[PDB]
Amino acid sequence: QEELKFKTGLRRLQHRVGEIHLLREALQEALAMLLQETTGELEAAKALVLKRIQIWKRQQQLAGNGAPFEESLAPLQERCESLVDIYSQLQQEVGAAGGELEPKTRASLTGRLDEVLRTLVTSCFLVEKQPPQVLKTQTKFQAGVRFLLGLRFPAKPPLVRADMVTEKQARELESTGEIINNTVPLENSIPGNCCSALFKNLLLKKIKRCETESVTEEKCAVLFSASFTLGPGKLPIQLQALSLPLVVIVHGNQDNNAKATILWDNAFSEMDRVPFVVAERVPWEKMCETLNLKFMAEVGTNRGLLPEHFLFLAQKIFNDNSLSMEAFQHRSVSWSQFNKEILLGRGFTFWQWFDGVLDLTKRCLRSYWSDRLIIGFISKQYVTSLLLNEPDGTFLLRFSDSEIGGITIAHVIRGQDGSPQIENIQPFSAKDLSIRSLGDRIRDLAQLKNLYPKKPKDEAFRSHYKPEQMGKDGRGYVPATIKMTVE
Amino acid sequence: QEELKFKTGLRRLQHRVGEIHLLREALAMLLQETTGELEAAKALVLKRIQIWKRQQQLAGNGAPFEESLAPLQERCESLVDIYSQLQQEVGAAGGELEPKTRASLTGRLDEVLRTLVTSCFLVEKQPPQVLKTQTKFQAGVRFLLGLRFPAKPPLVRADMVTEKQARELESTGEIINNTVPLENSIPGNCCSALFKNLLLKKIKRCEGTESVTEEKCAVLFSASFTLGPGKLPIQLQALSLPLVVIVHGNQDNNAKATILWDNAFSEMDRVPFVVAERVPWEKMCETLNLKFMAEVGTNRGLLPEHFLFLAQKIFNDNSLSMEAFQHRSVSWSQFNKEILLGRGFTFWQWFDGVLDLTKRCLRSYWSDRLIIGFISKQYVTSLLLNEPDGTFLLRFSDSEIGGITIAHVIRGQDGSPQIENIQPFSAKDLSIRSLGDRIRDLAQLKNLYPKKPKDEAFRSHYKPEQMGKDGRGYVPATIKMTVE
Amino acid sequence: QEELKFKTGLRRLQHRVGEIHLLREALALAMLLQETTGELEAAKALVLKRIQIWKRQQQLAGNGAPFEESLAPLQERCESLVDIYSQLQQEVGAAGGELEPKTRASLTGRLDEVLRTLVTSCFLVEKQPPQVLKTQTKFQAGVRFLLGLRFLPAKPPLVRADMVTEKQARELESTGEIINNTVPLENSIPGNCCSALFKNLLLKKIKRCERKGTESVTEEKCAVLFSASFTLGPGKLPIQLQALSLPLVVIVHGNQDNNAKATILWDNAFSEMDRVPFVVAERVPWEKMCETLNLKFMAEVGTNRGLLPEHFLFLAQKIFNDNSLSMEAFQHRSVSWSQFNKEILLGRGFTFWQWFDGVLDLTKRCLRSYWSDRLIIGFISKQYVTSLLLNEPDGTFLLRFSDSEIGGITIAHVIRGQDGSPQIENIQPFSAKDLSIRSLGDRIRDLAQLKNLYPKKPKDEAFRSHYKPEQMGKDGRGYVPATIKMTVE
Amino acid sequence: QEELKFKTGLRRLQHRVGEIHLLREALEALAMLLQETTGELEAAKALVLKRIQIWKRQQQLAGNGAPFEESLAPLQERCESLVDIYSQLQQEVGAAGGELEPKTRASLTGRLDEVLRTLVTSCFLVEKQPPQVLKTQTKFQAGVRFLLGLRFPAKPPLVRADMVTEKQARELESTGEIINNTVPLENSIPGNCCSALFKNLLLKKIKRCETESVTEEKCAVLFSASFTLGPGKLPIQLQALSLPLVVIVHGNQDNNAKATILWDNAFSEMDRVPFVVAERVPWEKMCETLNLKFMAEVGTNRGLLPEHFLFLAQKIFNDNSLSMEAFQHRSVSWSQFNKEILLGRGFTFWQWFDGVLDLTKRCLRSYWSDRLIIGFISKQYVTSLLLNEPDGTFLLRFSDSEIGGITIAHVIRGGSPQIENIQPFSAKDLSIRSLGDRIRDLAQLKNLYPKKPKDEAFRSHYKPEQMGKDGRGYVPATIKMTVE
DNA sequence: TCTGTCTTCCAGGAAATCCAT
DNA sequence: ATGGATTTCCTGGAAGACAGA
DNA sequence: ATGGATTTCCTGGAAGACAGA
DNA sequence: TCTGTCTTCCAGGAAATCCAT
Repeated sequence: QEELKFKTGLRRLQHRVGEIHLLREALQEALAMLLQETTGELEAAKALVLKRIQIWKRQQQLAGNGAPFEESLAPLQERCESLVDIYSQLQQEVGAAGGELEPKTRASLTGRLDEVLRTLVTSCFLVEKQPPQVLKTQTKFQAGVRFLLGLRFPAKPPLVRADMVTEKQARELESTGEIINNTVPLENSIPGNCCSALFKNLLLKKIKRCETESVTEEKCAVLFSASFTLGPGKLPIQLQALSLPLVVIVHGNQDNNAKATILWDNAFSEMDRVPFVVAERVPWEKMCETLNLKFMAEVGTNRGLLPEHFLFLAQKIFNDNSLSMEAFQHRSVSWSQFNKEILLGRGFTFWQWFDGVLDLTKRCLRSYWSDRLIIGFISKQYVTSLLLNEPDGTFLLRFSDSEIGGITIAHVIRGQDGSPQIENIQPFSAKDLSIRSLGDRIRDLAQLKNLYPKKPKDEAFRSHYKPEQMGKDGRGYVPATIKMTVE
Repeated sequence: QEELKFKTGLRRLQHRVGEIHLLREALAMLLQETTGELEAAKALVLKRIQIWKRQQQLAGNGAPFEESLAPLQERCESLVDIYSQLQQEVGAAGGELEPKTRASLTGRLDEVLRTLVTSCFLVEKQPPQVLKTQTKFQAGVRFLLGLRFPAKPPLVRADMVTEKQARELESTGEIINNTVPLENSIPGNCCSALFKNLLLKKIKRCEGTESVTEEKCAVLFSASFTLGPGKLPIQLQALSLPLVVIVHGNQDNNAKATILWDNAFSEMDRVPFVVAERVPWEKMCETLNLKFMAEVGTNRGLLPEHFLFLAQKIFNDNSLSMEAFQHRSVSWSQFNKEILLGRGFTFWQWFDGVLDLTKRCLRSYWSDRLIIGFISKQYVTSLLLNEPDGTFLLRFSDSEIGGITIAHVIRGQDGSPQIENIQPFSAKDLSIRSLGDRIRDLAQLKNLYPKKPKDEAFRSHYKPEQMGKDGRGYVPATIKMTVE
Repeated sequence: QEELKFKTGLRRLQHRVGEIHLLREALALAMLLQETTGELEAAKALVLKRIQIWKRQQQLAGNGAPFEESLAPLQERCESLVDIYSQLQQEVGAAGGELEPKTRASLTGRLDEVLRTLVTSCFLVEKQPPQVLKTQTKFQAGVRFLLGLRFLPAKPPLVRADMVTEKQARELESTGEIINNTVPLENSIPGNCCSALFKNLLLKKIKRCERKGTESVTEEKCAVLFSASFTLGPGKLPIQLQALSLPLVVIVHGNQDNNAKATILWDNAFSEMDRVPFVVAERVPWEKMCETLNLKFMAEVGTNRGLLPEHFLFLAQKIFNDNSLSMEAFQHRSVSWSQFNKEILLGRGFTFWQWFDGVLDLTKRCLRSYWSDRLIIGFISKQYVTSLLLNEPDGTFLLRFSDSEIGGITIAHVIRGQDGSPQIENIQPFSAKDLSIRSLGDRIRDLAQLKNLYPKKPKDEAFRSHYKPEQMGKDGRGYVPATIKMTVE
Repeated sequence: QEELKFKTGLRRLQHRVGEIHLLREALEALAMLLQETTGELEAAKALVLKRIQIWKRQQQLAGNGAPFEESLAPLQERCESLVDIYSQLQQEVGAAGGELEPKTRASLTGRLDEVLRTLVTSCFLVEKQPPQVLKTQTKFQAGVRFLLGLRFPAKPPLVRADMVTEKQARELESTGEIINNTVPLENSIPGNCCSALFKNLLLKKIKRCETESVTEEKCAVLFSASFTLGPGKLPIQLQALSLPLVVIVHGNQDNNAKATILWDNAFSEMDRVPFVVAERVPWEKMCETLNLKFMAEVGTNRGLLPEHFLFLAQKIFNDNSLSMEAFQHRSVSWSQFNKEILLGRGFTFWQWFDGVLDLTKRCLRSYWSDRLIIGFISKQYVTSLLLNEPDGTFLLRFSDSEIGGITIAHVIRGGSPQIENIQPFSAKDLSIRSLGDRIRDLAQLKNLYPKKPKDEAFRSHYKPEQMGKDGRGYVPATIKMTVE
C-alpha cells in the first residue's frame, strides 16, 4: 500500500509544527524564518492529496460502466482536514512573533499559505452523487455535492445552484434549458460527519441543442455554483464543480444511442482533459475489456464473455472473416465503426445490436446465462460445423444476428438415413419470453435430446421449469395453458 | 308533424301582419292583441329547443341524433322577422288609444324577443362527459340569431363551474385558452364559436360517502352584446351537459357510469344537476342495451334471457321468471355503489368490463351470435348435460372483470357426462392468441351449442397458418393451446 | 408442375418393369422388388386425386368460373397406368414356378385391386345436365369412359340414366321418370373417346320428397344416375359402372328459377370436395360469399369487371341488416343460408338473393354495356348518395339500383342552384320493360336538367355511345315518325 | 203468331184423343178414322222439326253477334206434348182392342213408332257448340241436349265425341283424336233438362288432307249415343253434328280461320250438304254481316255508316268510283274476300279488316262508341275535307298500309296550308300510352274535325296524372309524345 | 281456411322445316 | 334470295289447386 | 414512390400521498 | 391508529413534423 507512507510523512509535519511553536515560544531568527520554508513540505503533501483526489474522480468516471469502486470518499476528508489543521497552526504561529521574525517575509508566507488554503478548498468541492449520465427531459432526478472542509467551518451556509451547461459553455474558463429546484443549502451534518448538498428533486423543463451530430451525441453537464466567505471579511471564494458529461434525451427510444456516447466517454476520457474531448479510435483489446465489464455489470452476472465470443464480435464489427484470436487483437476501432456505421446490410449499428442482446439477457436470460447454458455469440457457420458431427437431438442457443434483441435455437436433424441438416428456429424477443419463459419453451419441445455437448436437456434446465399446478382452481376453472410448437 | 303545424301557424302569422298593415289604412284594433299569439309560437319553438337538448343528452350515450340545428335557426329567424314587422307596425300609429296599450304591447313584444334571444345560445359541440386533467379537448357554441346581430364579434368565454355553483342564479379549476371570438360564417349561414384548443390544469373537489367520480361539473359559456338599437344590453350564458372530471385512466369506468346515469334519466329542464336515485329496471335495460350496442359497435344486442341473468345478478335475486323482475325498481347504489356479493366489484364495473372486452376483442364473434355472453353457470350445466361429448358454449366470467370462458361437455360413458369450465380469457390473453384460434386448438371441442359444428361456425375467425419458412433461413415458431 | 412429377414417376415405373422382365433371365428376393413395384398404387392414388380436382373444377364451372375442359390427358394417364399394370400382371403370370406361392397370390390381389378401383373411377359425367331443370323440357347429358378405348371387339353397353333423390343418392323408388334414357356407349376413334351422349332427354313428372321446417320445394336436391355394365373378357368379373351427376334442382315453372339458382349456387360454391350427397355447409365466411357473388355477377352479366369494396360494403350492410360503416368490421364475418335466401329483408318483401338476382337479370338484359363502361355505381345506400351529391353542383346525378324493387334502377340528381338549398331528388325506378320501351341512354338524354354524371363527367360525353340516333327522314310512306320522350311533370 | 197456330192445333189433337177414348170405350171403322188423326200428329211433327231447323240456323247466325233466342225451353215443351199424345194414342191401340181392325193396326204401330223415332233422332241437339276455330292441345267445352229426356229409368246412354272431316261428315284414318270424350247423358230435374256437357275436351293432334289452304279445311265433332229403350229393343242410335269448325295449331292462323268460319256461318245454305257454301254473294249482304260482326266483337251498340261501306267497297274492289249506288248490286267472291292480295299491300281484305277489328276491340271501344273516329277514309277524301278547314283541325283514320294501326291527320300550318299524317299507332303503342293521352301531348292539335275542340271531346279519356311525389322519395317518371 | 306455395293452363315470340315460289 | 306457309319450342302471365297453420 | 431522426400525445402500470372510518 | 381512495410519476406505444446529404 501507498496509504501509510502518507501518515508517516504527516508525522513529520506534526513534529515540524511542534518544533516551530516551541521555538517561537522560547524566542519571546536567522533560521525558522527558514523553518517556515517547511510549509513547502506542506504544499507538497497538499499537491499529493489533490492528485489523489483526481484518482478518485477517475474511479468515479469508471463506476459508470460498472467498475469496482472504493466509493467511500470518507478518508480523503480526513486527509484534507488534517492538512487544513496544520495550515491553521502555521498561520497562527506566523500570527504571533510578532517581531521575532523578519516582516518582509510576512507577505511571502501569508501568500503561499492563503494560496494553498484557496486551492485546497476550491478542490475540496466534489460531486459525490452524480446526476444520471443519460437524462430524460421532464423526469425527476438527483445529484449531490460534498465539501470535505465543511466540517472545519457559524456563518450562514452558502447555497449551491445547479445550471445546465453545454460542452461549448463548459470549455470556458441563453439558459440552454432551465432546471427547477436547483437551489439547495450546503448543509453540515455532525452525525453524518459530512458537509453536503443533496438535490432530491430536480427537473429539466426544456432542452436546447446545438447543430451527423444526431442530437444524442451532444454532451452537456450540470454546473454547481456557490460562494462563501470566512471572517475577517471577505475575499470570498466562488466554488464550482462540474459533473461527468451527460446526454439529454426526450424519449426512451433515444436511450440506446445515448448510452453508447456516455459509455465511450467514460471509458476513454483523459484523466485531465478539455470538456468534453475524447479519442477518435482505441485499441480493440481495451474495448473488449469495457464490453465485458458493462456486460457483467448490467446483466448482473459474476462471469461474462469468453475469447471465442470476442472473436465473433470482432468478426461482426470488422466484417473480417478471420479465424485467429491473434489477428484482430492488434487493431484500432473508431467510434464511427462502433455506433455510427451500419453493418453488413443490416439496418442497425454494432452497438445497437450489442445493447439489444444486453437488454434481452438482463431482462429474461440472466439466470440461464450465469448457468452457462447459452453460447450467446457464434457464427452460423460455426454452429453448422459444431453440430453436424453431433447425434440427432443435439442443440445450442445463440443470439440472433439479424434481429435486435433476439435469441434463436439451433438443433440437429435428422437421425439415421438422411444426412443430418441443421434447423434454426425464429428468434425469441423479450416479449416472447415474457409470454412463456425460455426454459418452458424448451420443455415443450421433445425432439431435442441434448444441449451441446453431451448434456441432456432435462438435467440442465430442471431449475428453470415452471411447475404446472394441476387441479381445478378456482372455482370450477380448469387451468388453460399454452405450449409451443413448430409445425 | 308538429313541425308542419308550426309551418301552418307561421303562415297564419305573416297573413296576420298583412292584416294589420292593410288596416293601418285608417289614415277597435284588438288584432295585434290577439296577434299577441306570437308568444305561443315562441313557447313552441322553445319547447322544440328543449327537445333538441334532450336528444343531445341522449346522444351522450349512443343514440340516434338529429344534430342538424339548421331548421331551428331558420324557425328563430322567421319569428324575429315577424316580431320586427310587428314592432315597426305598432310604432307608426296614431289611434294608439289608449297609449297604455302601446305600452303593454311593446312590453310583450320586446319581452318575447328577450326570452327568444336568451334561449338561442346553445352548446352545439359539447365537451367530453368524462374528462381528464392536463389534457386538451374541444367545445363549441352556436348562436342561432347571430346572423341578425356589422358590430364586432363578442368573443365568448368558457369557465369551470360546479353543480353547487351551477344551481345559481370560485376558481374551482381553471381553463387555458378559454377566450374565443364568436365568429359569423356566411358560407355556413351560422354564428358559432369553436374552442379548438382547451385544457384544464387543476381541479379542486367539493366535499361524504359519495366518491369523487360522481361529482358533476359543467363548463359555462358567457358572452355579451351590446347590439343596436343601443343600448339593448343582454348577456348570453349557456351551460354544458354535466361532466365528471378524472385524474387518471383508473377512474374512467366509475366516471362513465355517473354520466350514463345522468344522461339516461335526467329529467327535462331540471335544476343542475338532479337525477333520480332509482328508476324502472326496464328503462335501465333499454339504456344498457343502447350503451352495449353503441360501445361494442354492433346492430344486434341483448336478449330476454340476458336481461334476466343481469337482473338476477344486480338484484341478488334467485327468481327464474322474466316477469318477476319487470315491474321492479333499481337504485343508483345497486348500479354502481354496492359491491356484488362475494365479488370485489360493483355491477356497472363488471358490465363495463364485458363492454371493454367485447369492444376490444369480440365484436365480430358477438355479431355472429356465437356468444351467449350472459348466462349463469347453473343454466349452462342444465343446458349442456343433455348434450353429446364435445358440445360447448361461450360465456362471460362472473368472477373476473373483462373475461370470457368456455364451458364444455365430456362424457366417458363409464363416467357420467360432466361440464368443464376453461379458465377465462382476458383481453391480453386474446391479443396473444385469438379466440377463434384458441377454439381451433382444442381438439376435444366438437360442436358449438346447439347443433352447430365448431369449424363451420369459426371458419371466418381462424387465422391462416403461415407455415412455410423465414426469415431469413428461419422456421416459424408457433404457440398453440392445451389444457393438460 | 404436378404433371412433371407424374411423368417422372411413370418413367420410373416403366424402367422398373424393364428391370423385372430382365430379372426373369434367372430362368428370389428380387420379387421383393416386385413388392415395391406395387408402388403403382401410389400413382393410382395420384391420378384419382387429380380426377377429384377435375370434378371440383367442373363444379365451380357450373357457377361461371374458369374451366380446364379437356379430359384427354387424364384419359392418357389412365391408359398408361393400365398399361404398366398389364405388363406387370403378365410378368407375375409368366415365370410362376420360381415365384413363392403366397407372394404370387398376394401380388395378384394387390394388382387386380388397383385395376378395379381405377376402372370404377374412370366413369365420369362429362356433359352435366342443367343444374336447374324444368319438367317436360328437353335437355342433354353425356358420360365418358377413359378406359373405354381398352375394353370397348365386344358390343357397346346400354348406359341408362335414372332420376335419383338425395335420399336415394346417399345410398350406398322412381321419383320421376325420363324418356330416351338408354344410349349405346360408343367408341369414337376419330375423337379418341369412348363416350355415351344422351342427345335427347325429357323429364315427364316429378314427385317430391316430403319436406319440413318450411324448406321450400326449390331447395330439394336430386341427381341423375348413369349405370352401365360389362362383362369384358379377361373374364369373368362383370363390374357395374355408375356415375352420379352434380346435384340439380328440378322446377315446374319459370317463377321458381330464381330460388332454384341460389340452391345450386350455394352448393356449387361450397361443396367440400368428396362428401356424402348432397351435404353443404349452413354458414360460410362472408369473404368467400363475396368471391362467389362476384364470380356469378361477372359470369351472368358477361363483363370482365365487377364489384368493388364499396359495393361489397353496401351488400354486407343489406344482408346483415348492419349499420356499420367500416369494410373491416364485416371481413371476419359469417353468413348463413337462411340469411342468404330464406330470411326476408325487414323492409322488403323478398330475400337478399332474390333482390341480388333481380339486379343480375336487369343488368344482363339491359345494362351490360353501361356497367362495363363503369357508368353505374350500381350498389349504394340512399344515405351515402345524399352525402356524396349534396356538395355537388346543380345537374349532377348518379345511377343506383332500387332497394325497394326487384330489377329496378333509379336516377338520383341534385337541384337546385342559387337561393334554394340543395336537395336530392330520386326518379322512379326503371324496370326492364321500361327500358325496352326506351333505352336508359335515351331516357337520360331526354332530361335536360341533369348535366354531369358524378363525379365530374358531362352527360353527353359519357353517354354518347348509348344515344340512339334520331331519324330526320320520314317513312313510310308519307308518315312522319312519332316519338316518345320522357319528363317528370 | 205461330205459337198460337201450334197450341190451337194441339188442342185439336188432344180433343180428338179424348174422342177416340170415348168411342172405343163405347164399343171396326171407328178406329180407322180416329187413327187418321195420327196423320195430323205426323203433320205436326214435321212442323216442329222445321221450327228446330230454324233455331239451328239462328244458332249458326249467333256467331257474328246476331241476337239469339237461345232458351230452347218452349221447344222441349212442344216435343213433350207431341210424345204425350203419341203415348196415350199408341196405348189406345194397344188397350182398346180386343183384336179389332188388327191387320191395319200393325201399320198403325208402324207410322206411330216412326214418328217417335224421327222425333227423338231430331231432338238430339248440340246446345253449346264447340269453338268454330279450335286449337290443338287446348281444353274446350261443348254440350248436347235431349229434349225428351225427361220422359225416358234404364241407365243413361253413353255419349261419345269424335273428330270428323267434311268428307267423312257427308256420309251417310283417325283424323285427330279427342281426350275425355266420354260423358253420360244425365237427366236434370231441377234444371228441367236432359243434357251432357263436356267440360274437359281436348284435341291432342290433327292430320290434314290436301291447291289451298290450311285454314280452309272445315271439320266437326260427332256426338254419338244409343238407347235401347223399351219395348225392346229396336235400339236407336243418336248422332248430332256440330257446326263446321277450323282447327288451328297456333294463334297466328286465327285471322284466316275466322274468315272461313265467318263466311260459312253467314252463307250456309239451309239443309245444305256438309259443308258446301256459295263462292260469291251480294255485296249488300256482305256489308250487313260485316256490320253485325263489327258491333258484336268491338262491343258497341252502333256500327258502320254508308260512307264506311263505300270506302270498304272501294278498297276490296279496287274501284275509284264515288257513288254508293254503283257498288250496291255488285257481288263479291271468296277469293276477293280473303284469298287475294290487294295492290301494294301484302295482305288480304279480310286480314286488314280483322286487323282494325282487333285494334278497336282492344283499345278503341270507348273512343269508337263515342264517335270520335272516322275509322274508314281515303287519304284523298281527308285531304279534300281538311284543306278548307282552319289551322288546328284534325281527324282519326285507320291505316290502310298497316294491319291494325290507326293514324292522326291534321291541317298545319296554317304560308299555304299543308297536310300531315302521323305514323300509325299499333295496339302495343296504345298499351304504352293511351290514344287520349297521346292526343293530349300534342299541342298543335286543336280541333277534332270538325268545329269540335279537343279538350271537350277527350276529357273522359284523359288519364289523371300524379304529379305527386311517392313513394317513398321516388318522383314519378312519365312518358310524353312529340313529332319534332 | 286464408295466406302462400305450388302447379297447370294458355297466349304469343322466336325459329325450324319445308315449300314452289 | 326471301317470302310464305305450317308447325314446334319455350317464357312469362294468370289463375287454379293445395297444404300448412 | 421514401426512410430516418426527433419530438409530443396519451394510456395504463406502479407506487406515493392522504382522508376517513 | 390504518385501509382504500386518490393522485403524481414515469415507461413505452403510436404518430406528427420535418428532413432527406
